[PDB]
Amino acid sequence: GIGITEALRLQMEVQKQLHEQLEIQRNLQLRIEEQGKYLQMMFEKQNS
Amino acid sequence: PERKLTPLEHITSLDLKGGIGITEALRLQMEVQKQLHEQLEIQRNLQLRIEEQGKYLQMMFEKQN
Amino acid sequence: GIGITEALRLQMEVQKQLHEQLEIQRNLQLRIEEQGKYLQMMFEKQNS
Amino acid sequence: PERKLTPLEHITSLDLKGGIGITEALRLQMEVQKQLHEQLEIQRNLQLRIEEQGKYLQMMFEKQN
Ligand SMILES: [Mg+2]
Ligand SMILES: [Mg+2]
Repeated sequence: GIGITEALRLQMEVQKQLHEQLEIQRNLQLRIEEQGKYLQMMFEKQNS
Repeated sequence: PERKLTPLEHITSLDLKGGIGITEALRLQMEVQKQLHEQLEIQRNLQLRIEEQGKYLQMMFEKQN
Repeated sequence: GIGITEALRLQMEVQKQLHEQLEIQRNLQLRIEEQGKYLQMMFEKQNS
Repeated sequence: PERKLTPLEHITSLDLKGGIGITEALRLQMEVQKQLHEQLEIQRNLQLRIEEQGKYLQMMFEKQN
């Protein structure tokens, strides 16, 4: 079995990977939004 | 995958030559934006739940001491 | 403080929300890929 | 956000009238695909780490019994 020391180490790694996923999602969402901006601009070009 | 794509979300060359690829792409964008918001909701939940599990582990590390 | 019973309940909810995020990512990636397919088709139209 | 977008990832109306909006969108696609793969790597890691924390909690629930 695992001890309390490794359990607390796993807990710290979980929280840091969670925050890490959060930061990747922000950067991902920033890029998806710019894809959307491009798509909206293309759509309006074809209606001008 | 789990939910596979409907004809309204599948973009074919037939769609492009009809000029509806752009609007289907904008539909995909709407769905992706909502899913991203849902995943944002869940990690906030996960962060909160993990932190509560963390305080349980901490208080029992100090009952040794 | 929280008890062992709620700690184990939190653990189950964490794993189920994790799997839940995984399923949302698959569906998200499926849709991003189709956006990419559209973009690749548009790019090749402008080079034909 | 954290990493803001470079001019190579920012899509302006100036880019569209130069006909490079499509290639910048394809650049954004490449970056998004890599980030999605990274987030996939991390949840596998998170699932494995959470499960190991789970077996510690289970074995201590049964040391009561
Ligand atoms: Mg279609
Ligand atoms: Mg640019």
